[PDB]
Amino acid sequence: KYDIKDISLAPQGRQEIEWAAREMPVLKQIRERFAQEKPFAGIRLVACCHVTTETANLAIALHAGGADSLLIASNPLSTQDDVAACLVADYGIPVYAIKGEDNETYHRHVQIALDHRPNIIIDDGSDVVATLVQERQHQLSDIIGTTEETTTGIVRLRAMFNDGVLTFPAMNVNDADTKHFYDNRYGTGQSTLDGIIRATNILLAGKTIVVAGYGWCGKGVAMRAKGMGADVIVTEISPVPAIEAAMDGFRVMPMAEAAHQGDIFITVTGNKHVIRPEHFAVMKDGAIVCNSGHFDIEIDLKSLKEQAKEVKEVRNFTEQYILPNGKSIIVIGEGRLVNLAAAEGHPSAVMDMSFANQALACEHLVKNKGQLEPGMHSIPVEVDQEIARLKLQAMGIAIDSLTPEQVEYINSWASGT
Amino acid sequence: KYDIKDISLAPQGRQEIEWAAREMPVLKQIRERFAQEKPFAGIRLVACCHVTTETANLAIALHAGGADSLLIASNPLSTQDDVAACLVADYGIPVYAIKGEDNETYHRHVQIALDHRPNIIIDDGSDVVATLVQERQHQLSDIIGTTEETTTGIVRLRAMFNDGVLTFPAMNVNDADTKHFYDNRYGTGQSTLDGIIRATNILLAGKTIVVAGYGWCGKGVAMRAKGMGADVIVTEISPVPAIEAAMDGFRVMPMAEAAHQGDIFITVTGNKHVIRPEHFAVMKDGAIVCNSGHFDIEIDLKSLKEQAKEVKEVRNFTEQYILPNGKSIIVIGEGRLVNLAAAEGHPSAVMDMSFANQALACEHLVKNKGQLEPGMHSIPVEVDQEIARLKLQAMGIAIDSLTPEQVEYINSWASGT
Amino acid sequence: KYDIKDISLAPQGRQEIEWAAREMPVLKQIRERFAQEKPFAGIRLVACCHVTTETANLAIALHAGGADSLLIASNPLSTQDDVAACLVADYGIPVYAIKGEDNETYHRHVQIALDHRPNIIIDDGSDVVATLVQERQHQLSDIIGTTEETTTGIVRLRAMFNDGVLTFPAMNVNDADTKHFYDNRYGTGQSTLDGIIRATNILLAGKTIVVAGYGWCGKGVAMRAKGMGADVIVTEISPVPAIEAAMDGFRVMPMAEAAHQGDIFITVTGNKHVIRPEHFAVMKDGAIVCNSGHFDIEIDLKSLKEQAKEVKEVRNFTEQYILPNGKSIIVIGEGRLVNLAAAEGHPSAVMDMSFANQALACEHLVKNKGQLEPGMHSIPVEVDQEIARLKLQAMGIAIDSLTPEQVEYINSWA
Amino acid sequence: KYDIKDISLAPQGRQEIEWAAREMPVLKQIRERFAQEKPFAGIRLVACCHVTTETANLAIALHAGGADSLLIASNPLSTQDDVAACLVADYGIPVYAIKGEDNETYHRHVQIALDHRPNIIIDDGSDVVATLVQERQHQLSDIIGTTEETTTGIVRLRAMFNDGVLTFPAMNVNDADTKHFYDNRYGTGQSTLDGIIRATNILLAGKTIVVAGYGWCGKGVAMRAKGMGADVIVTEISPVPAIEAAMDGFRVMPMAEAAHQGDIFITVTGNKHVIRPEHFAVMKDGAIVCNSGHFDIEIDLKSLKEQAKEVKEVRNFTEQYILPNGKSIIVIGEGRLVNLAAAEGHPSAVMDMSFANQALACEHLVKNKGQLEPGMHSIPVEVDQEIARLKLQAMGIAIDSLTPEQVEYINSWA
Ligand SMILES: NC(=O)c1ccc[n+]([C@@H]2O[C@H](COP(=O)([O-])OP(=O)(O)OC[C@H]3O[C@@H](n4cnc5c(N)ncnc54)[C@H](O)[C@@H]3O)[C@@H](O)[C@H]2O)c1
Ligand SMILES: NC(=O)c1ccc[n+]([C@@H]2O[C@H](COP(=O)([O-])OP(=O)(O)OC[C@H]3O[C@@H](n4cnc5c(N)ncnc54)[C@H](O)[C@@H]3O)[C@@H](O)[C@H]2O)c1
Ligand SMILES: NC(=O)c1ccc[n+]([C@@H]2O[C@H](COP(=O)([O-])OP(=O)(O)OC[C@H]3O[C@@H](n4cnc5c(N)ncnc54)[C@H](O)[C@@H]3O)[C@@H](O)[C@H]2O)c1
Ligand SMILES: NC(=O)c1ccc[n+]([C@@H]2O[C@H](COP(=O)([O-])OP(=O)(O)OC[C@H]3O[C@@H](n4cnc5c(N)ncnc54)[C@H](O)[C@@H]3O)[C@@H](O)[C@H]2O)c1
Ligand SMILES: Nc1ncnc2c1ncn2[C@@H]1O[C@H](CO)[C@@H](O)[C@H]1O
Ligand SMILES: Nc1ncnc2c1ncn2[C@@H]1O[C@H](CO)[C@@H](O)[C@H]1O
Ligand SMILES: Nc1ncnc2c1ncn2[C@@H]1O[C@H](CO)[C@@H](O)[C@H]1O
Ligand SMILES: Nc1ncnc2c1ncn2[C@@H]1O[C@H](CO)[C@@H](O)[C@H]1O
Ligand SMILES: [Cl-]
Ligand SMILES: [Cl-]
Ligand SMILES: [Cl-]
Ligand SMILES: [Cl-]
Ligand SMILES: [Rb+]
Ligand SMILES: [Rb+]
Ligand SMILES: [Rb+]
Ligand SMILES: [Rb+]
Ligand SMILES: [Rb+]
Ligand SMILES: [Rb+]
Ligand SMILES: [Rb+]
Ligand SMILES: [Rb+]
Repeated sequence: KYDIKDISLAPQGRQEIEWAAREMPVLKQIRERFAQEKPFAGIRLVACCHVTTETANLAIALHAGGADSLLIASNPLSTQDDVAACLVADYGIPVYAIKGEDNETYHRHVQIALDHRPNIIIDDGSDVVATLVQERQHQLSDIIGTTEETTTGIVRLRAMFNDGVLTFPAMNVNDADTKHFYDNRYGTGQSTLDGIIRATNILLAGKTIVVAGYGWCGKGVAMRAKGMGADVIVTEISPVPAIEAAMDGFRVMPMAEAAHQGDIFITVTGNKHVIRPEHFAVMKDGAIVCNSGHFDIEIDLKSLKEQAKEVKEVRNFTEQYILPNGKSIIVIGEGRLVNLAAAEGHPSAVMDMSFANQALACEHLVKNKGQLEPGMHSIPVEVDQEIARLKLQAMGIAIDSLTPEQVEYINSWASGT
Repeated sequence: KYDIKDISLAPQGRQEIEWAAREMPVLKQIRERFAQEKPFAGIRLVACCHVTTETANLAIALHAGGADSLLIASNPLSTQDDVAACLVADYGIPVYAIKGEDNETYHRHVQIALDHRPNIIIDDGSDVVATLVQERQHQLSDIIGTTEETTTGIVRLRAMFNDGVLTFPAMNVNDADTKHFYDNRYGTGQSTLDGIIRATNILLAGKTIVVAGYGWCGKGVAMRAKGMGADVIVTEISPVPAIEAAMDGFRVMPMAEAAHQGDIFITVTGNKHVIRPEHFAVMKDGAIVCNSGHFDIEIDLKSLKEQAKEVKEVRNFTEQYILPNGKSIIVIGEGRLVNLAAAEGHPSAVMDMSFANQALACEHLVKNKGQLEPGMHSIPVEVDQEIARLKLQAMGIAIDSLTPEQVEYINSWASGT
Repeated sequence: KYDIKDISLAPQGRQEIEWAAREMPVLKQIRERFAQEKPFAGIRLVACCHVTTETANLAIALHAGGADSLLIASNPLSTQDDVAACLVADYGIPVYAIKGEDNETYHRHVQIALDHRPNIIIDDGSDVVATLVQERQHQLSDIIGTTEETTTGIVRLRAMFNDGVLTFPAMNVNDADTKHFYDNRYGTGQSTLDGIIRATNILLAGKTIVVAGYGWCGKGVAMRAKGMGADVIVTEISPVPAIEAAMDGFRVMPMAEAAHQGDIFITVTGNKHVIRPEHFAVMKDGAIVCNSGHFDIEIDLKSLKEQAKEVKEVRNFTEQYILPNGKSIIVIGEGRLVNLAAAEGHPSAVMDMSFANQALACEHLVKNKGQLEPGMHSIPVEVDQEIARLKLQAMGIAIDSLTPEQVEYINSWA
Repeated sequence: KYDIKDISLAPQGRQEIEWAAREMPVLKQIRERFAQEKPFAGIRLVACCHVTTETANLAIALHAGGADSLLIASNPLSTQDDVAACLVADYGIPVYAIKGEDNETYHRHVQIALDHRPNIIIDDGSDVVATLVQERQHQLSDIIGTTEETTTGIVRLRAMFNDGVLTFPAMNVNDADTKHFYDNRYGTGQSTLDGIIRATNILLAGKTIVVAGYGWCGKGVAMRAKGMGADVIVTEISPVPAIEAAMDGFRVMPMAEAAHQGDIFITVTGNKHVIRPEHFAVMKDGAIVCNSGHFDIEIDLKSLKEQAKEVKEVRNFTEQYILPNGKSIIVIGEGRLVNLAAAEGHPSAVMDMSFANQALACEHLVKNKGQLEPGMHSIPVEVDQEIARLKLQAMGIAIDSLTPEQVEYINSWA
């Protein structure tokens, strides 16, 4: 069984997946080894991911390794229906994912996924792992381990750990060097603006753009907003990233001060209610708000809907809320990750490395079953470094190597004058 | 006793030190607390640092804390003679440092410094700590601990540790967030180009600039070279920084390929012989080479002097080597850190944080004497974070703070859908 | 009446036109003056433009001015069918424009437009004016004047003038300060990369991108490619813009040297066959070629078709040509204007100033009928400056004004 | 004979002049043609320029051309004393220029220069030409023509023309493509920040920097300030450059709003009193003000002096004004050209093209004696283009050339 929009989209989905593969050579090399070695023979796997052409290439690599996989959507609005159709029709992979599905459907998919009795859970935001631990304690004996794709899910796993309920190994994929140094920064930077421009066709040049958060994602978004000619305001809660943002040329201020000035607001904090009613109240007429953090809770949309006297779709992915004072607030993507909701997410070039990490993390869990302590686990350095070497080579870039004389110099300490 | 160029420069040096203090408010606040609390009462201290207006403000803060300090130069060419005169004449601090001193003099200063029988050694490159361990094993009982300012010295300390001879605590100042995130990146970026432009008055726009190394320093130099209109080539030995440099818009290649194309070469690798005779051989006529890593050994200057049939000073800090084929290679600063040799080093704004870390690391060593294991020690997070908070405040920048509702959200794991 | 795809798209086109109008405040003010003063009463007008939400707002303003207008597509791939439906159904403006129309349909539409016997012709690339001068010498008595939107069209008019056949006033809209300083530069800079990304979802960071031409468009394309993390090569034929590109941090080289290195090629020259058979042969496997200058002839696609053993459609707006050695060349938008073929063209903020220039140029032609010398006329300085003043004000930006003593000091020399 | 600081500096000045010549290949080629053709034989010439290693290379080229030249300083703070020594001692060129000379010495030098009875005057800011027109109406019969190096001077000449006293040809060197596209933009962009950093060693990253003016100089200053990590505010009086600055990512606002926010203020307007008493009163404690336009009058330093209770010299080229409330305002270079007062002026790469224009303009004036209309003359296009071609070639950059079919296609319109 499966639950998708339209099985007839599989031929289009097959073509989209092959296009995306053009820039996933590291994952393709992993798939080919998996086809030989079958690391997941006999393993049941659940993946809660954005159902995109990039996720399909990861699902196909796990299929080649022998995994009995079931895929559900990580977000109601990021699903690519033609991809879902292709995975069902061409690979026989159960997919429960419909673009635009409601909340009841999403939760029912999570339940169907746990009924698959997975041994490995690939999660993106930790919804499925949190549901497992809260509602399916009786299933924990099935678990070899889990993996977590994104920053928000890592925070949830720490909270699970500190609550004493992370009773199995969980691979921190997000914090691998070849994941958040490129995916979170360069990918979010391009695809966030992609989603905004597809939604609105607004000229970014000459606009004031407010980026909440200056971590890996915020650095990318601010960098690319600036590259497209915007005046960039950064907000923060920590002084180290705040100083960095100033020395990168951006204006740093509290959100209450930014709210008067922004034309476009982008949240990338991983936090709740970063943009609040006290902020909507002072925004310019026609201000655009959107979110590129994992959950929409970064913008208090519930309060906006309550205050507004009217909402209407004015363009694809674009809603205009009209406030009782007659001013309007424009929301893109209903507050969901704008790159995936209004565009196609990150280019496959960065997802190659992110999903290479996912594939090898799953292999790590199986090859080390019964030898990993419960709790969080970093990607092994050798694996992280090998992904980077292979990606650099596939990009056609050559670099230098240390000579034996340089190796000797590093190990020396008496010399230097 | 002391060993300086000219005591009569103290009035000029006093004015230079006060100017530099305009942007060192975090260190000034530390000095004022030190004046009250006298943490270094009865402590003998040796500092091997670049004798600059920034180092003077740190020396004055240690003096206010009661330290019996002696200062020697970290590099023969970075000394500011008027600063040396002021510290001797106005504070009575022994300074052994002459701009342009030869190697015999430098080594004799190191010996005089160890004869001071220090309890704390502040080192910049680890020369004095390596000399202590190799030649003064009988003095180790004096040592409360040491600190290390820069990346090259950290590498030496690891080699000492792995050789089993790091038998005392050593504070890793360089790797504090408020040190290498700003000093190594934003400071080196501006002051490296400062030194090059003061030496030559070359238009950087339209030149090809080759940056060897894409760590904290290389990121800054490349960023600012690009900001000044240069075509930037990056060389590397590791794939993670190499990919970053490409996604930042720079051309990544092996040095053998870069050597044909560069107009200006800047080494910031911390490594030996990054630019070798096989590279000089193919450089454009008039190519400029310089170094911003701690030691000049990054450029094989010994071989260049041997091949050249002639050398002459053509401008301040600027030497033209003429090769037997009649082509010329231009060397700035005799291969020594070009920012300090041809200009004035980093602006005091970043050295405020670097030397705030130095001052509190020394206080940490004394307040925890007899409770630190031998080996390397990171700056405590609370200290690192407090420097950043105080610097952000002194820069006049305000940011947000987490509400209790957001704190609750972070500690929650069942919520998120 | 009209020739369009589906009139049932009119309500969607209306919503799209209204969305675009949000950032066309200057043209809005012009439309409202036009509806009162009716400067185009009794005037027939043909517009040959990209049939976009921005052109619609222009057509709506001319219609408010009394103009009996007829619109045809400047390019078969840039037409927005919902916009064509809205203009016909909501405004009664005849539109001859179907997205994807073939060449015969295009040329038929141009003949239908000339049968309107226009007094004013707004052109984009000069196709209709050249046809008029060539085939309809008897209709020149109708012509009060024409306008030309784009750089390629200005060059063709210059050739028309030098040939001695430019026997009427033509307003050079493209060279207005408030046109090519912004439209050609910032407009093309964003919308060109927009089209590439919508076609391919390729990561620009880390790629070598080759920009042919460093005029207004190339400056904009190179600036935004750099801002998205790309390594930028520029090619040129003139030394002055070539030195600018180097001092802007870009590599400058002949296209034959760049052909071995680029991952993405963008032509913005206005000239013919800038990317040539001998470049395709040495390109990297999977290199992308696209064009942002007015006509697709910037790329020698005919040669690529005969060099390739196979061509497949692999993504929207994207063709993969496979050469006998198995290497691929990717073409976006069949070589037509990549911003308008694979995306939506310039954001309406810049089209506000370009189309304010069109509207006031048409007013200029009518208010000066029988008084203008034949040939090309630049936009009047006061018109151009007042557009900039209205736009800056609409952007919410305030600037300074000289004091009486500062004005005095300018006019002193002692 | 001459009036200089110390002739014993000649050998050091020679080494400095030779170093600068390395990146003046175009002027080198001109000098070598001049030494053969001797276009200035029997011609007397006055040059009022910044006495730098770059101006020396110009003077050396004119001397090779047979010119009987006399050089005086354009600005008391920009003079390089070793260069003045080398020109006198090694070339026998009379130089009247001492770094730090007072106002009376400057005006005396200008009178000495006019007593040379020059046939050609090379000016920078138009001080000597205006004095000639004002006080030496009897000497106009000597004048074959003059040249003007900088934007401020072109404005003064326009006022001279409109007043009716520009009774001779003046070559507009500043507006040559190969002059203000590079000198004014990339030259001032680097050398202005160079002067600030040499004066203060302040970190630019993290600072708000206010650039008054977004012409060629302001574009360059803003571009490089941004590249060094600064938050850039731009002020303007014209909407067209104001919209450019916004679309370049900069904040645009009136100077009175910027005065509360800037850490560093840079004036590049050519106008009088752009930073005013009411701005000083609201500036942040320790704000830095400096000027990069030709004259120091861009900043109302007289008002600052009367608002301050105290002034101290705290660094080279740096004054600290302390206001009654204890807040400080920092002035660099006494408000004179910060790049030339606190550093060395433009790198010689761009002065190569500016001074190639000077040299060929002087040749133009002499080769066209008695044939030129009175008034201002632009640099001839072929001169300007050939300078760009020689410079690009000297930079080692190769570009493309149109093929015969591409030339054909330009000239077709059908
Ligand atoms: N849309 C995408 O494709 C995509 C990709 C990767 C990650 N993400 C998501 O983006 C979010 C950010 O991830 P990251 O890797 O940048 O995290 P990060 O830990 O590197 O950075 C988050 C930053 O936000 C700051 N911050 C926290 N609360 C804030 C507040 N109230 N106001 C302002 N700043 C605040 C923190 O100080 C920190 O610097 C997460 O939800 C992550 O899951 C999205
Ligand atoms: N001049 C200054 O004021 C200043 C300031 C801080 C540090 N430094 C010095 O600069 C140097 C670099 O410090 P950092 O903090 O950037 O170190 P880092 O560890 O952050 O980076 C060094 C980088 O160089 C690369 N590398 C090593 N050998 C290489 C080689 N042969 N070719 C190319 N790349 C190579 C490494 O892969 C790494 O990415 C050190 O000597 C440090 O002491 C100088
Ligand atoms: N797609 C769009 O939305 C859009 C917008 C505006 C203009 N355009 C088109 O873009 C083209 C260029 O317009 P522009 O305003 O930048 O023109 P321009 O005259 O300002 O600049 C064109 C540049 O191309 C250079 N060039 C010419 N032939 C060349 C060749 N063979 N190789 C390399 N460089 C060459 C020229 O020297 C010049 O610098 C025109 O066809 C114009 O109609 C398109
Ligand atoms: N220091 C140097 O080496 C150097 C080099 C070249 C030119 N200059 C000088 O720089 C100045 C400017 O030259 P340019 O070529 O950029 O001139 P420009 O004519 O191209 O630009 C000047 C700009 O300043 C603006 N402006 C005028 N008054 C203003 C005011 N009160 N407030 C704000 N903006 C105002 C104008 O609108 C214009 O955009 C001149 O004095 C020129 O002589 C100095
Ligand atoms: N194209 C994509 N396909 C799948 N996952 C994606 C894509 N773009 C972004 N993501 C992932 O979504 C996560 C946020 O939910 C990020 O960690 C990122 O890796
Ligand atoms: N102005 C300066 N004064 C003192 N030390 C400096 C200065 N500029 C750079 N340094 C230091 O020199 C070290 C390299 O030897 C760097 O770690 C850096 O912190
Ligand atoms: N959205 C758009 N609507 C109409 N014309 C456009 C649009 N984007 C670009 N153009 C115009 O198309 C011309 C190229 O033929 C450019 O001169 C430009 O003004
Ligand atoms: N190094 C220099 N030598 C001579 N003139 C210079 C130099 N730097 C800038 N200038 C000139 O000074 C003028 C300003 O008066 C500018 O037009 C510029 O051409
Ligand atoms: Cl592998
Ligand atoms: Cl403290
Ligand atoms: Cl109007
Ligand atoms: Cl010549
Ligand atoms: Rb896709
Ligand atoms: Rb409501
Ligand atoms: Rb060593
Ligand atoms: Rb100093
Ligand atoms: Rb030798
Ligand atoms: Rb949570
Ligand atoms: Rb549109
Ligand atoms: Rb010089």
